[PDB]
Amino acid sequence: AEAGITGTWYNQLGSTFIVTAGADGALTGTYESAVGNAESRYVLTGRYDSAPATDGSGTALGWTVAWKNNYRNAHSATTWSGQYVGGAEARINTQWLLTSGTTEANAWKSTLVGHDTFTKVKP
Amino acid sequence: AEAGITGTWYNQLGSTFIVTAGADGALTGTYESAVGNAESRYVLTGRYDSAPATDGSGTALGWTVAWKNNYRNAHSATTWSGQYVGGAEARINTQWLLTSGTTEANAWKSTLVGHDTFTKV
Amino acid sequence: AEAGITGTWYNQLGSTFIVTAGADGALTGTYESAVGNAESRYVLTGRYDSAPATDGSGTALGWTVAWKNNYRNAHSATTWSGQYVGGAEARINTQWLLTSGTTEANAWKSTLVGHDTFTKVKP
Amino acid sequence: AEAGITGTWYNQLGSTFIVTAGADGALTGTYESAVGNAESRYVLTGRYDSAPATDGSGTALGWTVAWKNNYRNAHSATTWSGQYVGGAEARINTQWLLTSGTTEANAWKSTLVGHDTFTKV
Ligand SMILES: O=C(O)CCCC[C@@H]1SC[C@@H]2NC(=O)N[C@@H]21
Ligand SMILES: O=C(O)CCCC[C@@H]1SC[C@@H]2NC(=O)N[C@@H]21
Ligand SMILES: O=C(O)CCCC[C@@H]1SC[C@@H]2NC(=O)N[C@@H]21
Ligand SMILES: O=C(O)CCCC[C@@H]1SC[C@@H]2NC(=O)N[C@@H]21
Repeated sequence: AEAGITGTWYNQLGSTFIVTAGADGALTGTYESAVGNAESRYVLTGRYDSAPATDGSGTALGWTVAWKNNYRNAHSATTWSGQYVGGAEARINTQWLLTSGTTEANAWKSTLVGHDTFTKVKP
Repeated sequence: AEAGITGTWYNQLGSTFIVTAGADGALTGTYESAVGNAESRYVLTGRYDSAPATDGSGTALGWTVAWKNNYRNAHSATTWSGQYVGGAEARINTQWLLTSGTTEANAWKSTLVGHDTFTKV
Repeated sequence: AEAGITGTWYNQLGSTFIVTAGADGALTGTYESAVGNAESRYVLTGRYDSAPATDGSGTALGWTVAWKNNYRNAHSATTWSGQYVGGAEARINTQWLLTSGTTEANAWKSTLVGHDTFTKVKP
Repeated sequence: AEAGITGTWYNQLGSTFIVTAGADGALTGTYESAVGNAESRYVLTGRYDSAPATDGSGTALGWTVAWKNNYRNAHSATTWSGQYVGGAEARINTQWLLTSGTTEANAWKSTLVGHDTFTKV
């Protein structure tokens, strides 16, 4: 649900995710990573599927971060795809793809794959 | 580097991707899939890394589509991560993750992975 | 190391992995899954990279299971790619790809991706 | 279904895959990669699901290569998961995972994902 998703979240690496979910299925915010060629905050945009099902199914969603801001430019972008599971201990479980810009010759090694679990800090 | 990302692209399944790239890294537009539990257009939002880097590399980017619109709601979302290579034949080469909302019991099989190549042809 | 890998392992879903690592970099055994279109044991074969590094790096390895035996035929195969981290609480952390045989038309939805963590039962 | 899997296949990077399929689901052979920290041949072992199923589907299979031989040891392993489609032009369409051994600190970036298509041409 938008209200359930809106908030501050942290994952197992110690990275920060601040997001706002709008009535139209939109997600906007900033992300701070604890690892990598990154520093300060980066803007993020995504979408969430606003009418889930009733039942004890998760809400599917996804968002993107291009790793460029006023301080660093890493020439990469990461996308996270997953589901939001609410309750008293709400979580967002995801799998992600991190693509770096390469020459055609090294494109075979341009994408890393992983998984992150986020915990909401409420309050 | 960045540049002719704006436009109408098509992939090997016959899907249509219409996007506008803003000067500060944002991507907005609509997507229509030729397959799956989907019909008509859906809203997409993403980001690209303008630099990009001299050693003729691609420009990294990504975007998301939540499969809900006024015709269907498939309770899923797809994210595409890849890079744009411009030139005579411009291409956007991606890998995607399609997650459906499931119950805990079925969470082990909630995500499909695949790859799509887009051209303006 | 071969001795460190050889044994019985279980993952978060409650599935069983029995393996033997040979001196030549080989892995052979049986796998029993707690979920899916599966029943009884299935044969597995894989390889492990025998001379890791000294250091506190993991040993990379991978194995495959075709889901066909005398009782069921699911027309699928799963491959697990990951690393073995030994110590007192040894673990094998992986990401997997499960491909089902399809017609050309539905090949776009033939592969599922996930991650499993295995814990060794010693003794 | 299964059948002409045995043989010498090549993918879009120019790598060579030589395999033998046994009648009870086993796959054995050698692999030579045209890219990366690798040279000469490496041992591979895998499995395929013989049934396969009537609705002209592919045969599911997978195999593993640990990148260590008498010339190099790259401390990594790759697994390919996909399906074989025979016929006039037979193809093995796969997605792979390449994991390198890292320390805990770098475990978040230990795995690359990609896709390869093999032909006997
Ligand atoms: O190094 C880069 O290219 C930019 C930083 C990438 C950080 C990644 S995104 C996935 C994983 N989850 C995190 O919170 N950080 C790393
Ligand atoms: O069935 C669904 O869940 C919604 C439609 C999904 C269509 C997918 S997204 C990845 C692949 N590329 C496309 O153009 N369409 C399919
Ligand atoms: O349903 C099938 O096609 C065969 C069973 C698949 C079981 C999978 S493999 C990955 C995940 N890990 C497990 O232990 N079980 C599921
Ligand atoms: O550099 C390494 O770690 C060892 C060589 C890896 C070569 C990879 S495996 C997937 C892709 N397909 C190939 O034919 N070669 C590359």
